[PDB]
Amino acid sequence: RGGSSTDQPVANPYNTKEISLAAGLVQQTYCDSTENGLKIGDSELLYTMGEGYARQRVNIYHSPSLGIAVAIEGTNLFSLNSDLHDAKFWQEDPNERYIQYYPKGTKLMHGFQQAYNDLMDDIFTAVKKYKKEKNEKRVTVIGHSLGAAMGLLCAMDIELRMDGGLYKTYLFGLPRLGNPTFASFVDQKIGDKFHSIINGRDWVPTVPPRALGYQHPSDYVWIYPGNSTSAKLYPGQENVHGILTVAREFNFDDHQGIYFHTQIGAVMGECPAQVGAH
Ligand SMILES: *[C@@H]1O[C@H](CO)[C@@H](O[C@@H]2O[C@H](CO)[C@@H](O)[C@H](O)[C@H]2NC(C)=O)[C@H](O)[C@H]1NC(C)=O
Ligand SMILES: *[C@H]1O[C@H](CO)[C@@H](O)[C@H](O)[C@@H]1O
Repeated sequence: RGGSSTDQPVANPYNTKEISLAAGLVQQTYCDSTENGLKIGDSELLYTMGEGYARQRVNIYHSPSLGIAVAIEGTNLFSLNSDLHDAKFWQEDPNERYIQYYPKGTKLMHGFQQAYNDLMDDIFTAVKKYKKEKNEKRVTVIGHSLGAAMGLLCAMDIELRMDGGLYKTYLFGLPRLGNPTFASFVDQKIGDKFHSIINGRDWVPTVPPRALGYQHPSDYVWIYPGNSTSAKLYPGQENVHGILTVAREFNFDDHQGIYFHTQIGAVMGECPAQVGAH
C-alpha cells in the first residue's frame, strides 16, 4: 500500500481477443468518426465527439462482447516529457462532481482530470442514450495514452456514479493518474474489471514519476518483446520485476505498436482501424 509488489510474474490470464478488439476500438479515435454505421471487430460505431485538437475524440460503440464501449483518444494535447514543473502535472482533489465518492486525500493529476471533466457530461449522456437504446447493461471504457489515464478516471466515475456501474476497462500505454490512495481505491472498486496493457519498451507508463507522488493501480500485462504475443502478468502495484527491468526507449514506437494483432498506431496508423490485421 504505497509500495512495490515483489511477487513473481504469472501467465497472461486476459482475454486476448477482447484486448485485440479494444485496441481497434481505440485506434479508431484517431480517425474521423461520424463515418456512420462504421464497423470495427464485432462493434458498431454509434456516436462521436471531440476531434483531438481541444478535446480527445471519444467514440461510443456497441459490441456483443463488450457492451456499450467508450473509447478515449490519447493524442498529445499536452506532452508528457515536458517540464514536470507545469500546472498540468500537479496533484489536486477530485472534481466536485464526484469527490463525495472517494477516500479522503485522493489526489489526481490535473492535466488528465481537467481533460476528462470537459468530456464527462457528454459521455454520461451518450452512454445513457445508447444503453437505453440497445437494452445493454455492460459499459466498457477504453483508452490509449493520455486517453488511458482519462479512461481510468472515466472507468472509476462510471463504476461509482453511473447506475449499473462498469463492466470492464482496457487501458493501453496507461500513464500514472493518482496518488497511492487513488491507486489502492481503484484496486478495490474495479480491481477485477481493470486491464492495463503495456507494449515492449514504451516509456509512457513511467510518467508522471513516483517521485511526484503517483502510483499505478494493481497489475498490468506486459508484452515482451514488443509487438509479439508473449506476455506475462506483473501483479500488485508497481511490480519491481516489470517494465523497468528493460531499457525504456524514448519515442512512441512500441507505444503506437501491436497489441495482440491490432495496431494502435495513432495519427499515423490505420484509419479506419483494423482489428486483427497484424
Ligand atoms: C512495433 O510496431 C511499431 C509500429 O506499429 C514499430 O515502430 C516503428 O518504428 C520506426 C523506427 O523504429 C519508426 O520510424 C515508425 O514511426 C514506428 N511506427 C510507429 C507507428 O510509431 C516498432 O518499432 C515495433 N517494435 C518492435 C520491438 O519491433
Ligand atoms: C518479494 O519480496 C518481498 C519482500 O522483499 C515479499 O514480501 C514478497 O512477497 C516477494 O516475495
